[PDB]
Amino acid sequence: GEEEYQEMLENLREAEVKKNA
Amino acid sequence: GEEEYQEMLENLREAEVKKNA
Ligand SMILES: [Ca+2]
Ligand SMILES: [Ca+2]
Ligand SMILES: [Ca+2]
Ligand SMILES: [Ca+2]
Repeated sequence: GEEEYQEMLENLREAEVKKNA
Repeated sequence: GEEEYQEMLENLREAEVKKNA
């Protein structure tokens, strides 16, 4: 549902932070 | 690349809109 979608977005956000580090 | 990451996010968003509908 919607919170599983938000959790996916947070995993992606974390990955991007690491990419950009 | 950044914009390719944003376009991916946009596809993910369009698919969640449909699911939530
Ligand atoms: Ca949560
Ligand atoms: Ca969380
Ligand atoms: Ca986190
Ligand atoms: Ca674009």
